Amino acid sequence: GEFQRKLYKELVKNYNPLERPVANDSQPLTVYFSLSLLQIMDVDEKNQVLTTNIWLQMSWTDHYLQWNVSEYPGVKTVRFPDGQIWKPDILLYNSADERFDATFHTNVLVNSSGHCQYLPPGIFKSSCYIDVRWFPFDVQHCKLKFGSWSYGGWSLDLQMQEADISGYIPNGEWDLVGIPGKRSERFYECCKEPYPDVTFTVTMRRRTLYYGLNLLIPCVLISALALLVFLLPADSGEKISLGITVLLSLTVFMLLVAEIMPATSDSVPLIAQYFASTMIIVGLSVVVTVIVLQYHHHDPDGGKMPKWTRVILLNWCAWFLRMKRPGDPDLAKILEEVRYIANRFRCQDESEAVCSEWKFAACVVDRLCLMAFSVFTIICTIGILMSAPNFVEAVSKDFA
Amino acid sequence: GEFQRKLYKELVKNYNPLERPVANDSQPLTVYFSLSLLQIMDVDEKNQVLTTNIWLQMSWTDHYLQWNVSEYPGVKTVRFPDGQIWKPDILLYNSADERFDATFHTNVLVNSSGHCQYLPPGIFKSSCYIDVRWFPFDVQHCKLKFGSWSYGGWSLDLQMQEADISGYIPNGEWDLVGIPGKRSERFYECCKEPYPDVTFTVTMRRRTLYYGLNLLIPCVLISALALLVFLLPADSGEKISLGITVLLSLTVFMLLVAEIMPATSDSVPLIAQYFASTMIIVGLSVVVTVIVLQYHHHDPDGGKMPKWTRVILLNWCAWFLRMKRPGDPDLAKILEEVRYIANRFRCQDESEAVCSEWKFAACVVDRLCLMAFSVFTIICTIGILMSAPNFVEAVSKDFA
Amino acid sequence: GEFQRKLYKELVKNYNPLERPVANDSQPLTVYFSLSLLQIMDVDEKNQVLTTNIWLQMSWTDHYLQWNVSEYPGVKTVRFPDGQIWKPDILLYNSADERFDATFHTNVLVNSSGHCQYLPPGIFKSSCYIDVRWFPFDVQHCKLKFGSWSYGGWSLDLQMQEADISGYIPNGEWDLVGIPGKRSERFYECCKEPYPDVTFTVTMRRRTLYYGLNLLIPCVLISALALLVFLLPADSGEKISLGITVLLSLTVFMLLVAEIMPATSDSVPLIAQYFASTMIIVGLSVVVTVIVLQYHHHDPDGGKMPKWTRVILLNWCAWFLRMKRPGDPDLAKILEEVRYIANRFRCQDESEAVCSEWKFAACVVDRLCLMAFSVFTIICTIGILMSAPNFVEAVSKDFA
Amino acid sequence: GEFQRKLYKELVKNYNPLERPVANDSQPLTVYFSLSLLQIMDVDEKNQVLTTNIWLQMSWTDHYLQWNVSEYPGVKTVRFPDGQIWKPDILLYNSADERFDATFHTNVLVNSSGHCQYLPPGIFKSSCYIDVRWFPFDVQHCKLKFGSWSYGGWSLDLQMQEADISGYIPNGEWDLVGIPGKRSERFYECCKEPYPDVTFTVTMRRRTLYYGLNLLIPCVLISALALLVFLLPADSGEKISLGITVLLSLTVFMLLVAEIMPATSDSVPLIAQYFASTMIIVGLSVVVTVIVLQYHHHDPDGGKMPKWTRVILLNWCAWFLRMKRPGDPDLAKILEEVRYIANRFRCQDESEAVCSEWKFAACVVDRLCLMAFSVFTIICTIGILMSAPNFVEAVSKDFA
Amino acid sequence: GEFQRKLYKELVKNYNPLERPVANDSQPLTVYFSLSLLQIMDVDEKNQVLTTNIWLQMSWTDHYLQWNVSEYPGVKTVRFPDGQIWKPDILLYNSADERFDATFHTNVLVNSSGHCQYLPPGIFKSSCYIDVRWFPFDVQHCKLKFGSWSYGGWSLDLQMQEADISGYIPNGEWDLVGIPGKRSERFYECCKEPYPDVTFTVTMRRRTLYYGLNLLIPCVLISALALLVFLLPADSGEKISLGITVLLSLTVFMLLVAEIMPATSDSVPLIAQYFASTMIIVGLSVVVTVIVLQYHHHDPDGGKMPKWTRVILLNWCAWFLRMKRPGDPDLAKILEEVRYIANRFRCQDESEAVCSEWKFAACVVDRLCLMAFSVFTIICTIGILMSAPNFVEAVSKDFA
Ligand SMILES: *[C@@H]1O[C@H](CO)[C@@H](O[C@@H]2O[C@H](CO)[C@@H](O)[C@H](O)[C@H]2NC(C)=O)[C@H](O)[C@H]1NC(C)=O
Ligand SMILES: CN1CCC[C@H]1c1cccnc1
Repeated sequence: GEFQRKLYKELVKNYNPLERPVANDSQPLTVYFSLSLLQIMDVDEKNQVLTTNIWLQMSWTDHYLQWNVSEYPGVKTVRFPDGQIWKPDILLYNSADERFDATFHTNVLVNSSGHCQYLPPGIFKSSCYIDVRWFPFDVQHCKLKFGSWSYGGWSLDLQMQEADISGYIPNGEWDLVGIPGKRSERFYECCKEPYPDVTFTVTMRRRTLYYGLNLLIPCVLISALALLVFLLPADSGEKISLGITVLLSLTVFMLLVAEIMPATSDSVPLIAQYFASTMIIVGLSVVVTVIVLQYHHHDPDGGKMPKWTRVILLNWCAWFLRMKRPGDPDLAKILEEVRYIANRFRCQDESEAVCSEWKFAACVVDRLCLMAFSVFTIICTIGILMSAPNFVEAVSKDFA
Repeated sequence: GEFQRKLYKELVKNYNPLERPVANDSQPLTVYFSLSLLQIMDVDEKNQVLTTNIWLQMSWTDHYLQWNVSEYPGVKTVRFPDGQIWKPDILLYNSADERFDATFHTNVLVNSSGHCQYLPPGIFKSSCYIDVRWFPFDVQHCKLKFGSWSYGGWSLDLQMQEADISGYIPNGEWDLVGIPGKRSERFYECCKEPYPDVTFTVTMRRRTLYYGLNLLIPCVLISALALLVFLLPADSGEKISLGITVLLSLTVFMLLVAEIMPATSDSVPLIAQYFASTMIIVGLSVVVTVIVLQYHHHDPDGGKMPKWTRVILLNWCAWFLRMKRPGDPDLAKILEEVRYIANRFRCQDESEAVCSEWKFAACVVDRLCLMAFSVFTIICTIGILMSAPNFVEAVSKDFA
Repeated sequence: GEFQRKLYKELVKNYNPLERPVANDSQPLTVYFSLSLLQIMDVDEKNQVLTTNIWLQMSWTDHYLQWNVSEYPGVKTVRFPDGQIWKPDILLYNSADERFDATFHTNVLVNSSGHCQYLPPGIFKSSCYIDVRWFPFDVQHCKLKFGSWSYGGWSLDLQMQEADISGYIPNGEWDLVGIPGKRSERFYECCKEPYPDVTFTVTMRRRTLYYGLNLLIPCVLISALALLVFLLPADSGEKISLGITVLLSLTVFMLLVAEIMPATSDSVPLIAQYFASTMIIVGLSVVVTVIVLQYHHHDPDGGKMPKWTRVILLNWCAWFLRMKRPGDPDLAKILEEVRYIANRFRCQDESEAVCSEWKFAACVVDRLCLMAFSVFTIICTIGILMSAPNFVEAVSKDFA
Repeated sequence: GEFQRKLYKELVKNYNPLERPVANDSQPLTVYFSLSLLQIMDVDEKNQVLTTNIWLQMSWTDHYLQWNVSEYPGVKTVRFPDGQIWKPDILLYNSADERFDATFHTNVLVNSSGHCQYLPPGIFKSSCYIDVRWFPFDVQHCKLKFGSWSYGGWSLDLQMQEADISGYIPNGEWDLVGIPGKRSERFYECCKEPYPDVTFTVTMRRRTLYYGLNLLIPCVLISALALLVFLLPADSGEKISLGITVLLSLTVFMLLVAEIMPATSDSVPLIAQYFASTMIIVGLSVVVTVIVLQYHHHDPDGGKMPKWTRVILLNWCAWFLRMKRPGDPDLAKILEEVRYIANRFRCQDESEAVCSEWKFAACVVDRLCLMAFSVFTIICTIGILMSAPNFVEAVSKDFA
Repeated sequence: GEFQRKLYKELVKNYNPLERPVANDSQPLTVYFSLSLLQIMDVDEKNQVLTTNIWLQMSWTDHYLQWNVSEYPGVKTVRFPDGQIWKPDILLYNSADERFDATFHTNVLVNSSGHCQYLPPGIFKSSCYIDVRWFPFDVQHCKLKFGSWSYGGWSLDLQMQEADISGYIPNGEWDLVGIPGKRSERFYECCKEPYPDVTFTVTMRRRTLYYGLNLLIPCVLISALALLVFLLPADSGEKISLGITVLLSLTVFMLLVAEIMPATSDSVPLIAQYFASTMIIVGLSVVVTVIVLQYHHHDPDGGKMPKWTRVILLNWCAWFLRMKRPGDPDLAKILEEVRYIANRFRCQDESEAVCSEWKFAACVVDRLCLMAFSVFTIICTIGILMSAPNFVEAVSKDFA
């Protein structure tokens, strides 16, 4: 329009985009900085970066970009692209993107009284400490630090407005507790100008249904299945294979969780120590199986059962476990000849009776170690799982 | 051409690219927006990102770019590159790309009466919610929200037009259902002026032939082969090995499944329920195998058959499945010896009879659990696969 | 030199890079387009993306860039960079790159009579449909569509020239068959003027030596190894272990090859059919092994075979396979004892004979199943491999 | 303000950004260069690339950018963007990014007496040698070489200032030791003028808690578990299965470690030596198990124990490891028959005695090899682990 | 400085960056081109690309950029940025980067007599044919072609200077043999002007310590381990498991080796044929083990030993292998009943002999096939390893 063209010609006359738009050069410029969270795109534990979709909000006043709306009836708002007017050089301090600035340079909305409005969008990548001590029952506090790179406090003082969460798109994995901000001042030793900056702390809680279904319950079931070696009879000849196969499956499950864990050496993860305890339990079960197999295949005349072992296992353990114990010249030549066979059969019977005791002792040890290992596994799993804080909150929210 | 040179010189006289080209500055400017779907490239379920290839279509009227073809006999249309003509700042809010705007800036073609056309191509990466509750039989809706950034409702009247799919290239994995649009007006915390936008919803259906033939049929076959542990005679020593190797195969199959799905905690996937059911069935089969093996190797003279187990197994169950049960001092001394031998043989005979009874009981239990597990597996698989909606239509389209 | 400087000053004056350089504005401008294929960089079957290194060849005539070499004795040609002279806006329609244009903008060489020559290079990524029906004996055709974006038929008369492959560098995996071109003009829903375009179809054949030696021969050899389970004597309890280990290895093989193929549900690939048939063969071998083991470990005095089973196995099939089937009162008291012992031995001998007859029946079944499975494996492999077209050509051109 | 506007207009009058701001041309321009390390983002061992977040600090004196504060009461400092004033072209020589420069060009702050400050941020990828000889117990030094490109020693006088680490953010995986700098000038084949440069050496130490808990301890546990093969009785058939499964479980660990580490062929890594030692130990254990099994299943009547073997094993070893050592006409015909039966029984008893002697020899060999293998494993593990120069430091810092 | 200010003002007056700075327009401009290699960043056999860090050296003479030093006493050099003076358009013909040009545009140094220097850095990703025929023992020649894109022989005379490697940083995997270069001319049919181009060939040698320690040694060790099945007694029942385990292990070796290699069909790699030979040897060992198990478990009544098998195995191979071959009415009724038992025992003793013969034959076969396979594996491995050229060179330079 005629009035629009005339005003656009008038405004850019003698305008210097390198100048701070203030009436008094000795006074700072009040700039209001805010934020508008849209969605949490990705949280990467290994690289320790956070990716979010954010609309920034910067607002200030311009002394030169003013006009009387009566002389320009139709026009009430003008718009300028990047590079034609002065804008704050607000940057994200802790950035992980290749190019240090990720915002998209849109237009600037200027009212009739000299009020500007800049809302650039972008996909921001920032580096924050992602603790994995209580994984998967985690709560993370990631920070976003914004501030003017070059303008100090005598020139541009930053003010904070509350972050806008309306329009947030919920994430499937993470639950947003909140996002509170804070305006802080820095005092350089040179001078006496406060340096205002705005920091936003995004606090989120992981939803643990997926991990509980895919990593914890299957490992619990595999460890419980590993307990069956103490129920298999020793004559089957399959006791070792079960345990070693369970150990191999545990190694595979270990690599599965290792490929998603950061290499940080700050603390021992809950899942890591839980896997370690389960693996130790399986190994001890394998050792006990080896000992039981040694007891079962004992040589009948390779030694005598120790008195201490007898009084420990055969009677006391049976009492505790309620396991009952199991169980004419030719005439003389013919006589000696059949007596030899009778004595041989008697010796064989005695040897078998001796071996039965060793077999019973092996069975008793098997049952006792089954009981002990089941108790140990239950106690260790319950304690390790319950040690984590907000575990009750996590289970109540996710699984119910 | 001389006419082209003269018209190009005239058209840029006192032309401001920052000015909105309207005759009356109080009236809005009508802009028509539409899409042109060319190809669906990627549907990343893990990252919830959709990649498409579309041509945006924008049309409006420029008041200043008008001329009479009588004075310029040859030229009818003109083309202006980026930076020399006014263009709407329409961009995608759902953008998941590093650079927020992913369009290729091309020329703007203009009428002899001021009608401008703008068809910029580009590959768009948006973020839409992907539902995995019914994978691989899911239907996905993904939204694309287009609208002007710094221009309010009182400046441009964004008018929606029906999307064009006349040049769509069919995808081998996703079947397009449609792409309708809706134009709505929203308020924002920034300002006090409504901001219109145009949203297009892309509806796709996943073809299930590949996922079926590569995921479900092998699982069915392996789970069915796991049932062979009940037909294997206990005299062999490979039942436990069979069970554990099937468990390992299912574990690797589950890992391959888990490495393609998002880590959401909003629902339990159908494939996850199926895999859990199969794992539970195989685990209980292994437990039953352990029980049967312990029954078969039951040492005689170490406990009699309980009456309850006797009546349940050897009397009732064997009836049910129509399986039957299997089936002079020298002479005095010599007589004593042969009597001893005969008595020992008689005791051996009664012991082996008891052993045969125990083995028959083990076989009966094996047959019972074979039948029960077969019924359980069939029912569970059928129910889990038929629970999902549109399963019949998916099967029909992808197979028949 | 002075003459070159003067000519450069003269040519630039009054020139407009926006106008179309034609003497008559009502006549179209003839532009010749051609390709120069240099290398095929990658064929991504997963993303259906083809990467090539080519040089575009564009040539036209400029009316305003003309001079007489007599007035400028030294200079014969001039070079203008991007943005200083008019250039056609020819770009690839079906681009798969984030930047829709991937051409390095070079200088434009100009005649002394107005002929312009443009040779921009670039690394082009194109989205072409890849058919995996006959993988790895398939032949692929990928299209490259070029044409002006904003210039219609009445303004820019595009023409086609045959592609140049004199500088082609052979690829290790893909063998080039040819690259023809076709020029056509279409109508678009935007406008009512035809828009011509030039399409180049790249036809190439996949070399099969690597895929053969790394996918087909190992599978054949391992299937033949799985066929060896029928020669194992039943006493050595390793048949189940052999079969299940082969099945596990082959599931691993199938799941590994599944990663280098698209998830298109358009057809069942040749390799998929091959591995499915091998799966069924090995599973049926395992089932047969279970049946044979069940027959071998039969319970004596548990029900004799049916006469039908006897005549089928030990009579007909044994002859068919040419197998030979194997095979004073004290005096009275001691007489009774010895008679009892002898009768017990006789009963033991009868039971042994029955067990041996069962074992021979099991061996006969084993031999029959070995023969049948060998025949089936050979037939299935040969049929599946020979069903694919171009198999003979691929073999005779790669292996021979 | 009016004063700011006038000063900005005055300062850029007759200014030339291509000119070096020195009052006297024959003298160099002193520039002070320093660093500001924020955090260490990534250390890629396979690609040998270090990624850091740093701020450069360059300060120099400009002769033309001076003004009197009394004439401009408000403004005390001015700021300029890129292109409008002269800046040093200081680059990182050993860059690894696709773009050779990764800094983000910010504004330049100027005194009222002409003192320019430049603090451009960026994320820098630099290629530095990575030593994996003592991995994980290793300390790495990575160089960062900065310096002007086209300015020599007679034009630019680079001066080094100590690096700042007050803003450092500790990294979990790596522990920073220090960052000293060094300034030196070199000669290049291009030119006959020295070119000074500043090199900062970042020295960091790897924290070994994660690797210790995830890599070494499981390997020690599985290696110790492999020693159980010498305690199993030879009657069972699981020794070879145990050994080979342990070998597989170690092979996959070696696979993962080789995946983690680079393919440099300048030294044998400590973890590689450890894995080779474990491989050799397990293989030798399997060979010993095979030998012991061959000794156990010795055919009686098919050979005799050599005198050397007898004296070596059955006496000296049995003392050393303290193992007990286990071990009328009709009348004549009847007499002959019973004599035959008893004679065959005697022969069977002699064969059984020979078998028992062979079994005892096998047990003695098993025990001796268990002792020897335990000693070898412990000695080798301690020797390999203790050779790291900073093993004591790692143990006393991370674990303690 | 005032002098350099006025010199910069004077030099750019009436300067056109579009023309060749030659005093005579008809005389070609001589340009000297060289290269300075610094690092071999990466070699990608799968993608057939080479990544290097390189400085380019271009030198020419500018006619218009001359001045008298006595007129400007303090100025001896001037520096110009991109787009301000004429520069050769030298490009890399066979680049593989997404952007065809991968150099960083630095300043151009001009001396007082018009001599220009240009040293742009960059990381170049070119494509070269990598031959994996003799992997790991490889020697690769990768080409780098540089030339002017749009300048002929009457315009540019591209001379050559030898490459500079004084600043080369040794790589940990590749040994730089050298970098020769050639200056080649191209003659066109149109014109008699040569078309100079400079190509540099990079000759590299792969250091084989890492590959020979991570691929060769474990393969030969596992292959030697696979020979223990013949030393294993057949009563253990684990030969099949050992063989099948080892085979399956070696597949997870061949597949993971093929993971890192290009899919070319130009030749069969040495590592591929070595792996194939090893797998074939293991498979034949498994078949022989099956045959030996068939011979061992031969029932005594299932036929008679073939005469040829007798004379061969029991005599010839036995002597050759030096294996020792092992080795009133009541009276009548009692007489018959004892003679029956005596005859039963006699028949059992007679039937044991043929079983012993079969077992001895199986042992002979085991020993003979162990002897054969031991030489087979050694011959195959040595021949395959020593077939490659410069294997002695690689060994002497890496291991020794
Ligand atoms: C132009 O836009 C700005 C937006 O901030 C207006 O400033 C606000 O105006 C309302 C109405 O009086 C007040 O309630 C707010 O307190 C003002 N905000 C501030 C920071 O002052 C401004 O008034 C508008 N100018 C015109 C002529 O409408
Ligand atoms: C020190 N610089 C960097 C490498 C070469 C040298 C240089 C010399 C002249 C022009 N450009 C660069």
